[PDB]
Amino acid sequence: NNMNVIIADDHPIVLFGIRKSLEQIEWVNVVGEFEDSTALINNLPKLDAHVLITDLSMPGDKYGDGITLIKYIKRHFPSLSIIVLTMNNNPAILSAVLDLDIEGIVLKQGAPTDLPKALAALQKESVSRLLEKRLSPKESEVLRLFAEGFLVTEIAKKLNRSIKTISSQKKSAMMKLGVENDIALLNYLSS
Amino acid sequence: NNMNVIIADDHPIVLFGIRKSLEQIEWVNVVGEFEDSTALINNLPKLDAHVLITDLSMPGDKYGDGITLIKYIKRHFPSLSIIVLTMNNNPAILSAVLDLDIEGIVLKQGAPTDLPKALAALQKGKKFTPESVSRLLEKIKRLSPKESEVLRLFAEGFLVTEIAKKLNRSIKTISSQKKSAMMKLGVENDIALLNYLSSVT
DNA sequence: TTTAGGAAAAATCTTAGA
DNA sequence: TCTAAGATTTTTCCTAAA
Repeated sequence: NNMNVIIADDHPIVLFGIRKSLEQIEWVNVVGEFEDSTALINNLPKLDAHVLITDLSMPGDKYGDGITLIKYIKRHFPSLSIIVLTMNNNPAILSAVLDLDIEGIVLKQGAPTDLPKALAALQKESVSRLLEKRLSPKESEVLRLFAEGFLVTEIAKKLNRSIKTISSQKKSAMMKLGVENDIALLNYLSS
Repeated sequence: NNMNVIIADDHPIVLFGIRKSLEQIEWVNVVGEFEDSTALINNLPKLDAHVLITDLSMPGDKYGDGITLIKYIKRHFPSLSIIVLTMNNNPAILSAVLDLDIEGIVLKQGAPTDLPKALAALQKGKKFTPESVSRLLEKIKRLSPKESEVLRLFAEGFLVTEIAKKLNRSIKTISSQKKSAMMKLGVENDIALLNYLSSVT
């Protein structure tokens, strides 16, 4: 009858806000908060949970974060619903996230009531749907890691991939966003 | 004995978390939440308040955000304490914030009890910068004229080689003068550098 | 403090197979 | 679209003069 949820974000203030937002609902059961992927994966089999609420930017090294994490959780925990909630407002990155066949996407902006609305929709969003009506997944991941401060070689090391590949993906992404240098790049990703 | 606070953050979920975290304290009175600076300044004189808990990034075009906002609030409302809670861990940005005389700074990470500690520190008329802030400021100081010129041209959008040709010195000289400046500002790579210089224009 | 030189690294520019 | 191995450009690293 009940439903168990797991929240995952590196901001403990966000964890507290989400947990207090879910205590408004009595059929929701918070079975654990997590701040990194390494502990999350190690505690997933121990908790028979139903829904996972997570962010893309997460400090992990063994299982990573972002798309690479989702593809993992979709492959090793198929009986798990995933609702990602993100803080950034990049239409390309967001798009690449929506194209992962997940059970909901929640922006942090304009979402005081629609997160319980999506949670109740899993029993069967609004602002993100209104904004719903372009970069590839790999380009979006490279730009997300680059925005957080990771260098090209650092991103290549974090993904077990070649530096030349990450350089080509980033540079092509800049050519597709009409951006000529790194300053305007971070200026765009921040906007 | 009481104390009025105003919360300002563009994340409504973070706003909700801060509101519920301040509900834990009964001598704190949340007199208003705001998600942009334009609505914050227009309602600042209407509410007599004591403390303003704010973030750096704010979607306000008329009054700005970050440093530009603080400089305004310190100049127009001097009888107001400012607690800046932020998400980023840039030592140079945080340092530039502390050099504006704020009543406390709190990282959003690892502060479930730190913000009430700072609020209680404002009772004795003291500031409170927790251990995380001190560790962030440990990596940081006066800058030289050459370093300021190189950081200028690199700030506009000039490459290292471009600056080397404009100043008619070598590439390695400009590289050294830039990397030393980043070593003195506590910045570790180029992304945090451009974040800093974009925050302090 | 400012200025570089050789060595090394980091990042890009081609060109190209899946 | 994703991936990457050359040549090539760009930047840094150690080191060291004044």
